Amino acid sequence: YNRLRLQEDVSLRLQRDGALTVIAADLLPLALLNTIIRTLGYPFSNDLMLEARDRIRAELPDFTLYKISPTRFGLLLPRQQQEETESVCLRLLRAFESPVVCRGIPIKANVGLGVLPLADDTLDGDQDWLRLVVSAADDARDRGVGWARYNPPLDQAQQ
Repeated sequence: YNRLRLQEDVSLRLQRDGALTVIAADLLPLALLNTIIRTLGYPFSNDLMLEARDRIRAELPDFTLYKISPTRFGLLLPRQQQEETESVCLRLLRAFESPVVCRGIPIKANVGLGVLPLADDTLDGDQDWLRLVVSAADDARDRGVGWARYNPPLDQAQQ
């Protein structure tokens, strides 16, 4: 499933369940991916992301894995399993502690995890929320934390 499919499925689940959480797993900065492409070739970079995909699929078999960008994957956690958010993040962090090996070369991926709880009450499914979870994934990497939750100010005093 691609980016559009994720947006569509999120819209459908929100209307039906009222809430859900999206997790964005950013394997590496686009710039670093580009360094890999120039240094080892584009085919190598594709194999690397395919290997990353297989590892996530192996760790979370009961989860539908979406492809957001060339370096990002998305997971949709239904309202019923939002209580598993942190556990999923911890499992992904543990899974990527070891280098991803492709074509005999190990590549250490420092996965950035963005966490975005969405609510139907504010029509989140109709909004372009992708940018928010992606920014959160970058924020997790910048802060060096396990995962970063979308946490905007709730009022002017907090803004």
